[PDB]
Amino acid sequence: KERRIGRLSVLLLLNEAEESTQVEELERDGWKVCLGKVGSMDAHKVIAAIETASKKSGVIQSEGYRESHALYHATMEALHGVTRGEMLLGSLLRTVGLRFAVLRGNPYESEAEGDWIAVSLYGTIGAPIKGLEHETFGVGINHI
Amino acid sequence: KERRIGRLSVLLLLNEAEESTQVEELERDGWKVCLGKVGSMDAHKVIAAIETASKKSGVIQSEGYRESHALYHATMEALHGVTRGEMLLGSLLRTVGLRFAVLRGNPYESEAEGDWIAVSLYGTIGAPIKGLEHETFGVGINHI
Amino acid sequence: KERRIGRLSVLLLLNEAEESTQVEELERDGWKVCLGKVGSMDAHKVIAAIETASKKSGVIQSEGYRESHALYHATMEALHGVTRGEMLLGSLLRTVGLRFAVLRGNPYESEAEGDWIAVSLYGTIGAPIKGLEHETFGVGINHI
Amino acid sequence: KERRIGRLSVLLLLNEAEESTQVEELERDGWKVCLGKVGSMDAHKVIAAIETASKKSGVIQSEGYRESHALYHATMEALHGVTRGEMLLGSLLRTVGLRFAVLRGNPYESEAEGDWIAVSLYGTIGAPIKGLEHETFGVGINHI
Amino acid sequence: KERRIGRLSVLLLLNEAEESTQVEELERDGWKVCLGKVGSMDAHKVIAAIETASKKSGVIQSEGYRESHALYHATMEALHGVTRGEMLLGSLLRTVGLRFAVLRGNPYESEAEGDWIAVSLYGTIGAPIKGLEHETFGVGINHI
Amino acid sequence: KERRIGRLSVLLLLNEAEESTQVEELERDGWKVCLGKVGSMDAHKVIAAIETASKKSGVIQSEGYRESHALYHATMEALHGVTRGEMLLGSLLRTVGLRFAVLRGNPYESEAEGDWIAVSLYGTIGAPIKGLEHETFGVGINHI
Repeated sequence: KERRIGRLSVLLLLNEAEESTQVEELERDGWKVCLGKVGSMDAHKVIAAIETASKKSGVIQSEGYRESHALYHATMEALHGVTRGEMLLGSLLRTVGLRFAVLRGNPYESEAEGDWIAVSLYGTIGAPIKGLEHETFGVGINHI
Repeated sequence: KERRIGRLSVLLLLNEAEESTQVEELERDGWKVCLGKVGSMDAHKVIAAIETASKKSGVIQSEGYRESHALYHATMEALHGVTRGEMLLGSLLRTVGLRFAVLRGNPYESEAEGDWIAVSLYGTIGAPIKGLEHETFGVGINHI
Repeated sequence: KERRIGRLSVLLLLNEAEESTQVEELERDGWKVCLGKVGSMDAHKVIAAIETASKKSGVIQSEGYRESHALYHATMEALHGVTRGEMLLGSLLRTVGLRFAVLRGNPYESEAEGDWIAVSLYGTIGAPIKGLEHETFGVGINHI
Repeated sequence: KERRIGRLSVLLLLNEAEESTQVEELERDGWKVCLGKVGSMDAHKVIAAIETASKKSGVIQSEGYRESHALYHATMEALHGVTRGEMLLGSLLRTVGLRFAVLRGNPYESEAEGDWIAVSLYGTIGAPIKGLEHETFGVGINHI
Repeated sequence: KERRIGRLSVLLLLNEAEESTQVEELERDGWKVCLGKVGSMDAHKVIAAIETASKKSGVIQSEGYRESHALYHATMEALHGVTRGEMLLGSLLRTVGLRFAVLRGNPYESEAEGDWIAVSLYGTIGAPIKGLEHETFGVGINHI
Repeated sequence: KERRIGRLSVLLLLNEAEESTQVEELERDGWKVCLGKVGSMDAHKVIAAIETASKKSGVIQSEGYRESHALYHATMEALHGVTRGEMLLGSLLRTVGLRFAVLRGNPYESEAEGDWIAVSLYGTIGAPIKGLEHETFGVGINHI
């Protein structure tokens, strides 16, 4: 079995070449995809943005603690990577872009309910002068 | 075309297909490259392997602790990413297969203060449960 | 010695059969008991509710950093369990009941000052539709 | 009478007295039960013991990874609870005695989507100091 | 090599005898010093106070993610010590003094860029009645 | 002149020069002292060494667990400080040299409820990278 939901989510996040085509390629292969961008690294904002863009994309249904809890946790896991192990400081981070991806589906060929979600995050921390000063990555993977 | 060493690091790491050509273009574009793999997630083990495999090539200069230390911190941040926390509850001699990519060059955004160095980690940790592996991911960027 | 202050606090928390009788049974056996309920899983709210209900019950005296610090820490420890390792998310948790217990006294027969406190928490995370969707537990034990 | 699998799990775990009758009533009420004990806090060790002791009885079906994996995650969450963090500073071959309770059935609240599975852990970790043991507690609930 | 930037920062923090003379002694020895005091243990406040007093003292230049990130992290590291492993609670801590020190320079004789920063923090947690009830310490050391 | 046992602890610990005179003045001022050193960062190892070296002198009375336990908790808090978290990723038999200072007396601020006990830790952990050591620091204060 080689359906790396994590690897996938990160590749979708970086391959901005033709993400339009990638999302469908993956969509038809039993995946629920969602790409988005947030201009903050504050935990609450990121979650709200991801959640919204997740429900509005059918990646997660509008109500249900179960799925929200999974997205939330995978998201939190990935935020620890993008904020460089300092959650609290991500909030303080000004002038920062965050691109996110979220994949949901079976991590393997077993038709059985093996339903996982992956939240990949790509951060660009820049300043008014130059533009990019430091990049950050994060990945969270949880079963639903 | 962007000169994002981090993004490049992960793309190089995450695309096993024709790493040869991917590496050729990177070397051809003023980047020093270095790929590898390690069966240990142990700090000591990972850092030795990386430091060694990087010096052998033209990544860092085997001479002063300056470039060496810069590699260490980038690798630590990267490892700190692979050793999320749940994998931390996994202290029982497991089958861990890490693959790494090291990229050293200059994010020539505007100025060329100096060189930068990125370390990307990706592998799969076996689960104590049969037929189950976890994906781990980590990135560490530092200024030489 | 078998005075499990933790085991006790959890049993008091679940045995809603006749908690009225349990509290006295334990009260007379050198214990300072306190039961309460909070309609949130946000750290600050829980602490404020527990603290208040703790002082007003004589389980902790109104002023004194020492005792507050112990209750606070045991509480924090138990919150990590009830929020399923995700403090921050407990705050975001809507429609959620939290029942708490707090015991204070000697964990053993040594009349010497062996004074500990235990905060047991039982969480019920429900939604407007059904009612219960997931339960959570947490326990914190600190010496004063 | 409530059908809270979690609450039941902990009550079964925390009441050693006449577990026989407690188990009888649970089995008689459409629940699959399973008790045990383990002298290791090591993930690998705990999960093996639990998975094995649960399959032997009618908890999960020894056949597919579906029920097996569901047991794993519930046990991990539970263990993640026993390995709070202070016990994490305790990596020196200590005397740890964990007792576990596994309950698999259906929280028949309204609908019967499917079965649920809860794992309760309770034990006592010896302290590096003479005459002192710490109580550990953890619960993990999952949907089959 | 014996330039203990950490040891130094703590000694400067406690030696209130003649800190006026110490700061210069160290200033002339390739160090960027900064002493300050905050009447809170809330993460955000401490960081804002330290940052401000850090830039206004030339210990860190006004703009630049790199240096801010280092101070921020060392600060965060030291706060975990002063709040006794409970970040969140430090915020709740009322009637509390925090003295801080910050050193920046080369941790060794290698003229090469070995540039680190250390944030030492000394906390005094008192009440309206007596005055001091408990003291706390924290130290963070990061390379820039 | 202040009677801050913590501050004194760290000063005693951090000043190796003429510890003899520093100790003389402390003993002469109603304080019980105790210095030492340990090559292990292992809880079990550190606590044994400290507990033993403290009983030999007039720090705690080798008789009851009361003073013994009080020493344990203070040492744990202190160790919890030395085992920050990054040193936690360092589980590979490293060269760790901890030095400790134990001070037991009475912070006679106003009242003399009873005695207090402080434990200070300072050492240097070797890095997996050549020519690099990390400083560790921790303090734990407890009421006898």
